Amino acid sequence: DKIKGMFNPKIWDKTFQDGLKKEIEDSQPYNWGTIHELVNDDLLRAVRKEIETEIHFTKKETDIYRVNQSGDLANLSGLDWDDLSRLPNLFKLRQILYSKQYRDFFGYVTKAGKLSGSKTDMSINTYTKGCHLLTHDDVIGSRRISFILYLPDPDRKWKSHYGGGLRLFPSILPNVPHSDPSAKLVPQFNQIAFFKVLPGFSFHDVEEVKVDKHRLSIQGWYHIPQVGEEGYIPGEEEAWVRNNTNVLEDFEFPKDERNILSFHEVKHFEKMLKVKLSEAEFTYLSQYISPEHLSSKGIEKLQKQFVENSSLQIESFLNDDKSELLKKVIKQKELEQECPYHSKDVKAPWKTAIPPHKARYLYIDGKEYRNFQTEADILEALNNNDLPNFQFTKDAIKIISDASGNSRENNFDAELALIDLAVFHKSTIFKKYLALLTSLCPVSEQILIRRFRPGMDFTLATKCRFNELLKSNPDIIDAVLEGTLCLTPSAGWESGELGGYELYMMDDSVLINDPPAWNTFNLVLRDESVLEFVKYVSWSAKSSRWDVKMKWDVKSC
Amino acid sequence: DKIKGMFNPKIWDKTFQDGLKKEIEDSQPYNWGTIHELVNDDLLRAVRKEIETEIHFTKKETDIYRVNQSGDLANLSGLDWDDLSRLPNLFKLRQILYSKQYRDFFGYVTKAGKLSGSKTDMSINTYTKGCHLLTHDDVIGSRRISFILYLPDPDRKWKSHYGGGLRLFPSILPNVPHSDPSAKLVPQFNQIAFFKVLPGFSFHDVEEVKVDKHRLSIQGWYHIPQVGEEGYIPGEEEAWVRNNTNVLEDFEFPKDERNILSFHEVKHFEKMLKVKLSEAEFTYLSQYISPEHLSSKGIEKLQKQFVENSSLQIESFLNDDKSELLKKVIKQKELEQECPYHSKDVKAPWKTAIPPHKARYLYIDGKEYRNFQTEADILEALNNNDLPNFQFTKDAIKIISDASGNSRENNFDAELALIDLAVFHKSTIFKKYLALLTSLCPVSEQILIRRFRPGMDFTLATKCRFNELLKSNPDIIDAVLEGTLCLTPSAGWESGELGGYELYMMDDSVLINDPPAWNTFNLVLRDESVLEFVKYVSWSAKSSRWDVKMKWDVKSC
Ligand SMILES: [Fe+3]
Ligand SMILES: [Fe+3]
Repeated sequence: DKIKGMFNPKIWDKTFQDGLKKEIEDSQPYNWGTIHELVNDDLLRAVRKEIETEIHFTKKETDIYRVNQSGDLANLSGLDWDDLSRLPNLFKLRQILYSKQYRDFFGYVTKAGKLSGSKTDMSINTYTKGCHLLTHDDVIGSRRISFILYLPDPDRKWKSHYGGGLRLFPSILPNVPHSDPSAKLVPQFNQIAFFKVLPGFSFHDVEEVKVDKHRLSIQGWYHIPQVGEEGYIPGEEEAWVRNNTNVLEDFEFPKDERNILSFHEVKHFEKMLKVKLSEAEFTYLSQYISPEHLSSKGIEKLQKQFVENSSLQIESFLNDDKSELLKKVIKQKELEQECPYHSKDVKAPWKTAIPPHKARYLYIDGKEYRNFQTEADILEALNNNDLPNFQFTKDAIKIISDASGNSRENNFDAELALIDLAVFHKSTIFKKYLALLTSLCPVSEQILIRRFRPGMDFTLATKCRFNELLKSNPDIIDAVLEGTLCLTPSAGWESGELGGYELYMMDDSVLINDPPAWNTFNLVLRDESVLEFVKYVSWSAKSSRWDVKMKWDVKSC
Repeated sequence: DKIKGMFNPKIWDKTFQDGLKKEIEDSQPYNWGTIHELVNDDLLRAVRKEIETEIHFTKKETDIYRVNQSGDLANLSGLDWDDLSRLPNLFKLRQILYSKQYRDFFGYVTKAGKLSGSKTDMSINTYTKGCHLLTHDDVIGSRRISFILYLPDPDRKWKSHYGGGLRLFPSILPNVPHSDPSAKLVPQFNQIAFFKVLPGFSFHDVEEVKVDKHRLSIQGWYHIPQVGEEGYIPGEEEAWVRNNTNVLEDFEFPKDERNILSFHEVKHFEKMLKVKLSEAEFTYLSQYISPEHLSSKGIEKLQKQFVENSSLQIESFLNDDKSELLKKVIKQKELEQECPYHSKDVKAPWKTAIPPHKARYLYIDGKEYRNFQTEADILEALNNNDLPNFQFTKDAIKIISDASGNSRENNFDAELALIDLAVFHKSTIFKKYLALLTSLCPVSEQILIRRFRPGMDFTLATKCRFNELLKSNPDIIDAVLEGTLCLTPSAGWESGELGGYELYMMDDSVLINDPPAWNTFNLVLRDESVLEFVKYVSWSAKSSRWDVKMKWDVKSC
């Protein structure tokens, strides 16, 4: 048998098979399996040599991943699944993996039933330093089993600290994964990991490769049987596909929600734009803002940049005094304090953005403390909505910090200064200044303080959300005005490609691509078709990306 | 001289006159004066006898006052200023007070200039137990000097504890009086008090008569000179009147402002009314509400009462458990704790409603602590608007109460239980129940806890305020839905006429007239033309009026 002999003889053993089936039944957080030394060692070694010689990999980055890919449409990589002339051992490998013998074994052990022999579906990738793939579930088309076979250097151990682990996520409830994974596989040469695609449950990611090493892998799927094949059921594939395509936005936090401003605030903006800030007001603004941006010609420049670009990208936004305070407290927190790296360890005043197939980061919203570990925790928040109060948040912090005891390890100097900044941007006078720059009258606000931790945190490309309560107001612009004050004290972002960049783009469609920097302020007027995200922050980053995020509904006045 | 001899000879003395003028210059909070034993003692005694015999007084109550009046249009009281046939001594009194001799003296001493001799303007009133007149400034028409001459029993001293004192208010800024008066006059027989009418400043009230005594007084005004009189200037009166008829609503607190609800909340209301509450939801509601109002026929009755009356007046609203908790903590606070009786003594979590010519009461709004003693205090609040957070307010209370030390004199058991109630009414599920009862979908909320102190607190007849931000939404009803949960544990309200009643009326125009009671819930859908106030609470009340005030914008769904 020229097929069975290309695999480890153990997999053909009935006792081993039942042993594997049981392992998979008993696995967590959802059913998955692994086999060590799957394939004939010579075969896989020759496949790896073929790949190194014949295939050229191109790095590709999106919001969701960074991967060295080989699946370019025109087959410039050297990989063509219709013509493996230069890769005969790879041909052999595909053949054995989709053989009847292997499919019967694999379908039995995973309890997946029958599998297509003809619908071969494989891709070849390498992960180098900084490469990663963010949380997803693999539920696409006729995919029934997901697999990865790993081909790192066959003569060295691939270690935990190298990263690139495969990580699996428990679920708070269907289609809502918990933020933190509960299992991680560190995979060696000739190891395969796999699982039955479970819509709503099979959430996994690839942990960033943290080290200067190349990790080659062959990824693939087994599909529902096609016409003419064993186990083929007419209608099954279509039934499956449509049944895998609302209520879920309830489980997202923080909410993309703005609170309306008081009458006092709005009439101050209206009055001004029916152009003039008093000297007392400039004095209040100069507490925080750089004099460059408060001068008459400075303001005039900003105003005209906004008319032209419908955006501002301001450098050295905050004055020297406040810039120095903030840099000192943020730097001190980064270098001398420990940072929570699991959502259960996050304490007041911080919250974890959830769910992880949409985003992950730490934020201060000014709301009552919230730590979402169960459906119950979430349902409770939804029954008892509260609104931000920064001064109370500030108060609470002082209680905790003062007993405790205000040491270099546990102080809240960063948080306190950041909240004072948030308070300044919450002030009536600041919003008057905003209206001055933009000729737009703010009618609502949401202010968030954000930390994007190295090796954890990210958002994905999304649109703004309007409130349908304000949709019928004809004065209200069909746009959300969005501010980002970046306070990232570390370097190497652009050169090391460390991620953490703020990206705005149209449905070159790129409006802004800004690596994190110190004391910049971006202002973007977003219509419905503008996408924004901040790229996943690499483990190699020397600090978190810290910023203050601001969102306003506006009318023209 | 038959006029000069009807007054105390001292007033004709130059030295006395300059002495009085100086007193008035040096008085506070604005210039005012008093003269003891003004009139010939026999004259005033005979005037008082005439009044008792000839004039019949009718009690009259509005939002602003309760006074025994004699100025009925048809002159049924016996008082007719055009025919004082039966009151010749009163005729004499009016004559002397508006004589040239007296006017010259009075105009000199008050620095008011010339005064009309012919435009006599006097009214006669008695204040009995519970009578009072709330804060006002007297700036009406051609009024130049305001005066009161007091005719209590000439042979007994009128004491402080009797009440009926004349009280004068300092100003936080023009037309914004401070909540608490800074001077009080206890007036005797034949005493006159007076002041130049000062638009924006001359704020005064009449302290409630706290005792079972009758206090007769003659009130009057000196007006700008009319045609043909000394000091007459053509155009002056009209210039004055028009120049005494916006920015001021900034100095009112609390704001008539509602915050918009989250998307999660609104879609729950929409979904339900596109009729059905789950058993888990009824279980949550039964934590607080009486089972009478949660049953299917109970609900059905409420629903139909609301369709008919556009209001509900529910008795025994809260269940026995919560009713008993609340009664115990409120009663305990009333009988064993001291209550702040000046706005400077009010502590967290309480705020004082201001300004006092619009309202006075204590409230819990869930916002950061605020105590308005200066313009600065107010300006600061307006530059830094915050939103309610009840849980943080609750947290802060525990800090203060626990050190401190949780005694019978200083505990916050009332406040804590009341806030828990406020939290329940802030819950998504309660608002679902509200929508069930009303077939209206709440889109915003404001919740306040109120205490109306005996002898201090009141509101005046006002309309609801819509937000013009939501005016263009066609789904949004042109009405404010308003709830009042009354938790007043004391009796005697209706029989003692102790005020504190909730009054709703059309521009019989009376919709609701409800004396305070225990555990009632009123619901009123107010259009623009519905007026509401709660009547000033008498010193004789055995407790404050305690309630929870709720306001929602609604759409029809
Ligand atoms: Fe995957
Ligand atoms: Fe008066």
